Amino acid sequence: VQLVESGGGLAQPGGSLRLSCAASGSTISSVAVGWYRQTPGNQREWVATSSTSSTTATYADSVKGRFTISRDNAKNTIYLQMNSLKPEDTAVYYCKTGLTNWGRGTQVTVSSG
Amino acid sequence: VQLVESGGGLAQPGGSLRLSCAASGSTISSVAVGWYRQTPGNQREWVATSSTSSTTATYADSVKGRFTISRDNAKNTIYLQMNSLKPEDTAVYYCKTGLTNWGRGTQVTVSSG
Repeated sequence: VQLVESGGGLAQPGGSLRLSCAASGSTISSVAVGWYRQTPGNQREWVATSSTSSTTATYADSVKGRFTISRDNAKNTIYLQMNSLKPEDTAVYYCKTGLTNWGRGTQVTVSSG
Repeated sequence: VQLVESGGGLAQPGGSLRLSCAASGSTISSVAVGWYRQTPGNQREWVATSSTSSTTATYADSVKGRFTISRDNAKNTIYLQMNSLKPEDTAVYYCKTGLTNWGRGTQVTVSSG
């Protein structure tokens, strides 16, 4: 089971972006998948964890009410919907489970230009 | 402020569908938006309510862990992501706030063919 991030890009403050975490090798319908983020020279952080059958999704304090994790089982993909973007959301975003690599991640840049 | 539903269609059991609720006339970034559903000759039901700034999203018992509401503020749109579809999810789905009409709704058909 491997996970590939995409969908990151440039946004303005207040903007929206949806990140994708595409699974291969197995199905992620039943497993908790985490989103994490990091800026160079700073600590990696937890962002959110998807629901399971026995658990609801959870979110880091700084993103509560702004981000939403969702799944598309048919596409074997986990999303991170981002809204109300802030310059401090600028980071490389990674999806992972305890059994996967961190991955290449996807870069998000929230900028005034 | 008016809301238009789309994205409904045919799915197999276990399938996935994402419904869209597109707003016009105003922005829905700060307001709670509900999803509801109904089959002909049966009672309309509540399905889920979106988050606000002071409230987390909530879900009806029969859809918990299977559906997820999310927003795209840039598109002024609310989604209902559906997974693990069941024949009983067959219904016309409506989005609404206390200040809108029910709308034309969008039909979802979960079928064996």
